[PDB]
Amino acid sequence: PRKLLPSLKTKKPRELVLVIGTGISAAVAPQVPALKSWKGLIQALLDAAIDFDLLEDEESKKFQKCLHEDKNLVHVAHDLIQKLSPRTSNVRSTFFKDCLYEVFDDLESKMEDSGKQLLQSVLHLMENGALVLTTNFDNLLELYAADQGKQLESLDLTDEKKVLEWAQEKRKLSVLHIHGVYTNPSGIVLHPAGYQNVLRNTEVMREIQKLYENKSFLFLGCGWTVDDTTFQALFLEAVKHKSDLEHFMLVRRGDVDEFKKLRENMLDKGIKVISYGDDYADLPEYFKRLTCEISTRGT
Amino acid sequence: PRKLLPSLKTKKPRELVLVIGTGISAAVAPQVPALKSWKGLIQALLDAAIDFDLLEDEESKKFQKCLHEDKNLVHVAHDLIQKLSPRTSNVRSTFFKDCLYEVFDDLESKMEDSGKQLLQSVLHLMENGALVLTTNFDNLLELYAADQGKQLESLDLTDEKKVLEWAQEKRKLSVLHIHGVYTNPSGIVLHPAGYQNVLRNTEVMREIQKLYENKSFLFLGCGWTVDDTTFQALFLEAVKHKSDLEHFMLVRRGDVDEFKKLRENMLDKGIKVISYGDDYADLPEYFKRLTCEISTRGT
Amino acid sequence: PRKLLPSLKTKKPRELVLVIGTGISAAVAPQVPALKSWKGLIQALLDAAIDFDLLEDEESKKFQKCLHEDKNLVHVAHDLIQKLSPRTSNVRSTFFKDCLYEVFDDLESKMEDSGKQLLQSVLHLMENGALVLTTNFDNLLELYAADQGKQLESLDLTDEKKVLEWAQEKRKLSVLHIHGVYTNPSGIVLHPAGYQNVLRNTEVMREIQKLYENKSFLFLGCGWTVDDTTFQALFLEAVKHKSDLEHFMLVRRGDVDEFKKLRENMLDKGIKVISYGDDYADLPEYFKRLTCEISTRGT
Amino acid sequence: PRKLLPSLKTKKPRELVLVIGTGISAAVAPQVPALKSWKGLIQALLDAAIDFDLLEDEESKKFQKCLHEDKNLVHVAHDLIQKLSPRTSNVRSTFFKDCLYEVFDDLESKMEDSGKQLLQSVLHLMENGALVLTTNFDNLLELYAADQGKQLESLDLTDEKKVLEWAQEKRKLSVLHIHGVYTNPSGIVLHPAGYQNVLRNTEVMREIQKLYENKSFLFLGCGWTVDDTTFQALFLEAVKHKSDLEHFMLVRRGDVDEFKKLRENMLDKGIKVISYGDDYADLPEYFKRLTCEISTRGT
Amino acid sequence: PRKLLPSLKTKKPRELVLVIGTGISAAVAPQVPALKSWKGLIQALLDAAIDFDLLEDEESKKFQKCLHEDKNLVHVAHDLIQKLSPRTSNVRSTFFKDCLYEVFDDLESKMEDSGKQLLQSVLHLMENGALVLTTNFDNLLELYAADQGKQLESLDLTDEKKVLEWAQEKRKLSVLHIHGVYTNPSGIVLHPAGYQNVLRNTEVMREIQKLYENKSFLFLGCGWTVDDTTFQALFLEAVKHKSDLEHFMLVRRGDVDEFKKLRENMLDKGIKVISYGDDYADLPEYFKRLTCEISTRGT
Repeated sequence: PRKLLPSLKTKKPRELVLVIGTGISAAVAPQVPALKSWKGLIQALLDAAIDFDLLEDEESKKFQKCLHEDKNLVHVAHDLIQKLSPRTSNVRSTFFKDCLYEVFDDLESKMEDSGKQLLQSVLHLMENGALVLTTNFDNLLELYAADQGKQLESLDLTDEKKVLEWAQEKRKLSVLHIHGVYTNPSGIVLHPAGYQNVLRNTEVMREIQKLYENKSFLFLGCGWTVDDTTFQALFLEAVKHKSDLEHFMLVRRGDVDEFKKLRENMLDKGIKVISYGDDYADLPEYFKRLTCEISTRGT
Repeated sequence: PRKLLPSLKTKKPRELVLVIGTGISAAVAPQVPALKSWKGLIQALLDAAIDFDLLEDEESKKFQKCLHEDKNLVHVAHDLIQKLSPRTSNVRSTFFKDCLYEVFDDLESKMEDSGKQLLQSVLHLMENGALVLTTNFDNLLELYAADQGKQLESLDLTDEKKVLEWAQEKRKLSVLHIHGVYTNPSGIVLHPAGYQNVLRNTEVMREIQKLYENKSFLFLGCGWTVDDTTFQALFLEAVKHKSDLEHFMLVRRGDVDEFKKLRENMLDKGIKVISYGDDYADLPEYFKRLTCEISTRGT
Repeated sequence: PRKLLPSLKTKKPRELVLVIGTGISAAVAPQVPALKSWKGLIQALLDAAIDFDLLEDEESKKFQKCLHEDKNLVHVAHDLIQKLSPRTSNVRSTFFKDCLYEVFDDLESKMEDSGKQLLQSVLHLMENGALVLTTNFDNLLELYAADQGKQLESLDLTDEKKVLEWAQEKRKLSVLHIHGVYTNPSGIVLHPAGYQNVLRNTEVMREIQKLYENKSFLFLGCGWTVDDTTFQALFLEAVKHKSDLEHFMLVRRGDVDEFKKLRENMLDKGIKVISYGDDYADLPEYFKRLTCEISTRGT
Repeated sequence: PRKLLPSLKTKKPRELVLVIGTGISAAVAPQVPALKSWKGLIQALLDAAIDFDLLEDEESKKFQKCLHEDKNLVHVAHDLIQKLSPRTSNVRSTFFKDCLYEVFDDLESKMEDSGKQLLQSVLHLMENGALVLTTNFDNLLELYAADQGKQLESLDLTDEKKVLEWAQEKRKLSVLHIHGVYTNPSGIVLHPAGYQNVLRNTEVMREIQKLYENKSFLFLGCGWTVDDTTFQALFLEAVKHKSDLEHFMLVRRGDVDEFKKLRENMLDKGIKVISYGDDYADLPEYFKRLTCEISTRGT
Repeated sequence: PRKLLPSLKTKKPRELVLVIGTGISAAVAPQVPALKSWKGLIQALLDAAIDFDLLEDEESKKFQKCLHEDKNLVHVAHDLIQKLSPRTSNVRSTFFKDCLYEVFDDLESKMEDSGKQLLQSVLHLMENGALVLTTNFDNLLELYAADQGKQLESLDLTDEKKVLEWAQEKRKLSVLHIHGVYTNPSGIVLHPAGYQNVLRNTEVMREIQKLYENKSFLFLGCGWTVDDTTFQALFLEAVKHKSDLEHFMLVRRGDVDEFKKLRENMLDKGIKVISYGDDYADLPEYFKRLTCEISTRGT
């Protein structure tokens, strides 16, 4: 039932950037164990590796214990890729690409109108000439933009040249991935070395400063999605000025204390917070009236 | 059924001062109880900040009790401000500013002509040399100043040099606010600290002594607000031979006992109390009689 | 019961190549000395030839002891093309044919419909413009197409004009016995004279090379599908040439270390693999799932 | 092991032509020596039990030594017959006819029942549309076919019309004698003039030469047949298509040279050699099976 | 004894006409002057006439000498007949019939057992419908019918209505004694008057000519019946078919050179010759076996 916070309502779309997270996948296909949990992603890819015969039943017991070894799942996942598969410079090496193509298909069938109303709002924000960044293996945004009649161009960390062009504010039609993409598993980075090899283009950290001070971001995700390791590293090594940052997260009006705690946590982080609702299909209408009223005020 | 007083009409406008409260805002935009009186603004903040989830339940109970209580408006304001403000003030901070922006919400949306005829009348006194001072966040004259082209700006707290030049009659057009500048919400000057913040520039009060002794003052839309502690301190600092002066007042009531007691306190201030304007038209017609001539061809 | 491979699922019918190994025709007739093994084929040919009074024991039983060597026998059988028939080749002689026509018997009667599922799948793929190669003398596919009411043509690597039309997808009416079909024994290409024949008609060599580079093959039967002598010679040179290409072969789970090392060697050549325990019944089931995918990609 | 070879088996009844050589008449009716060879035929001139063989006992011993000499016996038997019956020139007689008829009458108790199985086969194919022809001096087939119920007509090289009307496939229920037959004594020729009768009838030569290139000719008991000067005059003469005829001989095979020798010369003429196991009884077993296959393929 | 010589044995009773000189009686009884050859019948007729004292000395010398000299008997016998059988009213006599009664006396004792076998076989053929004609005026076959228990009707050309029924087969078991008969003196002739007596009924003449062209004729011991001008004039001198005529004669191998010489003479005349025996009994041994063939083929 909720309403425009004037700070946003007064901000112009020209100011804005957004982050994409789990809530879109949770609208589309929340039954999929992996899309709710990265230890569920380990289970799913372990099932596929067993179906492939990459590693034995005794290894399957060790990897089941790895499901129980929660936290730093980003690192555990890098290790599991490398345990299963080499990072070769040559050959379209098989089983791993197939394994992710199997996980990538048959999400598009699931797409709810709840997703379509987020997506239409999002597409208008994109059309306003913004920048967008994603945690998501899921790419529903790119495909559905084509159902809405439009191209979408998707970008990845190892395409560091396009990371730079996104940060330079140049690319319209644009989304950046931190993690998986349908293009090539080789794009993936998950151990800290892969991430920091991109960050070692240190001028990009100075463009992260420019954006993070100057513009206003809005985030979709678990909220812990800003707390995930490379998000912490990339943003916090770029900006020490917790005072001078300029940007928001979206949060669920479930338990009152979850959003209070998160609001204070983000305040302590140097980050801004807004709340909507518990339900995973209450967000779209809230987001729609919010979005068109911002873009029509920007007009 | 209403009349002018000869001593007011016989002064030259350079001789006159005016003091303004909520009834003029009710002439510009009667639409909200907040515009009729400050108590409605408490209900507006309560509604808005609950709708945000920026008021929690015990905070809401305090402000519900403020609506029961009606303390001195200084203490109402301080009570309201202090719980309304969530903060850790190293970061630039936000939420109370949005609450003001939604509670005010850009009153071009609520305009009416009867109030703007009052503004044009008072402003013409200022053209032939009159001065004006006022309580609230109601920048409404400044809306009409942008319509009428007599260049004007809103002053409170921080610019005592400019206040001195205007009180020193070096410039005719400026607007003086007294509660504190709304763009400093946690700061708001409705506290005992406001008495000492005026004392920082007793030289501004020295010109206000000169004005209050020499000039004749007209009081509009005011009430017990001018018997609240900040106005008591201002008046004691302005003159102590307090009864002797000539000043005029127009007011309405809840019951006649208010007007008996108010007329005694007004006369102790030097002020003569009159009643009309159950609806606006009495004041425009009183101003039509006071203007002498609309054609400007006889005199 | 077991997972399709996405990378294989991707391609159009027109895009794909299919090869019918000796294990596959042995699934078309799981009772047949002509198909059980090459050692069995030679043994049965010789023993059947003496059963018709065509030959004498001295050479035959001495070479039978040589069969215990299990090796060189493919070319020793071509040396037997000298030995076995009394020889003239311009006059329409019979004895070599008499053996191979005693061998090409029972035909359809041995087929399970389960094998016919695979053959029907092939027939619908060939209807969509696909292309079929086989290691086998035996036109059981063409006879099955006539059982389901329509012509297929039987074709040889000594009928190079029709091989070129077949290879360009034009002669989809025809099925290419790589070693030649039983019907005309002099035609046969398991003989090194047939390997030379692929060079003698350069268009055959070109079409093999062209098709490897341009398009993806799916290979079926046994390790011996790849390993048998003409396949080893022609097709392993094509993967001595290199472009990191993608191709497919079907295997049973078996000895997993041999399977792994084979899979590695195949990957090093440029081939991708599918592997399951307990042999036959899953191959028709899985192949039919793949067939409807390819069929829907055609339509 | 008495299995059936393919290339012969391919044919339906009308496609085939059957040559009944001297040994089959002997095999069909062995109760008198006279059938059993050309030495038997000449011996029959001596088997005469009446005074009017026109020779001396010393001339009889000379011609007995001609049987020891392996002489020009086809012509020498004619010369002997001309010396046995010099009536005047071409005038009528009884004595040759009396000898012949007394030898040749009463055939059906002189038969084998296994020989009646062979003749059953002959008749069965002939009614199913064959061509049947003989050298031999005996209507054995016609009399046995009358015992079966069939009113068979006997033909020879006197009425060239009847030879050709057999050749047209028209004379169902008829049998054709080339060297001649007893019931028509003045039609018999062992000398060249009988061969000259068909060489003169170029239309019969054209039928035999048509049957030679395209049709299949098969020969039974035929150790001499294909090497008869009469056969070479009747058959080969104009046409050299020997490389591409489709013709067949059966003989008992027990030494390797028997097939090798026979094959080489037969392939020079254009004919295909076939084994049977151990004795002549195997040949009616093979040929009766082949006959019911020819019938069932035809009808 | 003689083996069978089929060509004569073929003939049915109604296909048979038997030619009867004395020679049947010669073979039956070679010891009697009346029987040896037709000159012996005329000698016995002359002997009977001389015992009756009927004839002149110079006529008797003429007859005896002419019968020994092998002259043409027709005129010798006719002269004896007309001398004995004068033809007026008062100068008339029977004597030639009375001489026939003396000549053919006691023949049933005179017969050999071979001769009785011959006559039994002839009578058996006559009862089975065989046709018979005789130059003898005799009762000899009518006497052997009496031996057997049978009787026969005796005719000459001038008994023209009964001879027409004989000739038209209506009187089988009647016998025509061409030259006259023991029942009738006026008929008896061997002459152009005999050709007239054949003509005397033209239907009888036409039947007689028809027999020799159409039927088969058999001659036995015809040591003059070959030369009868009556038999010559129609059969030898007015039938053209001599090459083709299916006629038969039995002659005795008393010398093989007599048989060669007689074969030459008779086949030149138009008469076809068959050879038998050392002595006359060999003809009855064949003739009974032959008679059984004739009757069984006639049945």
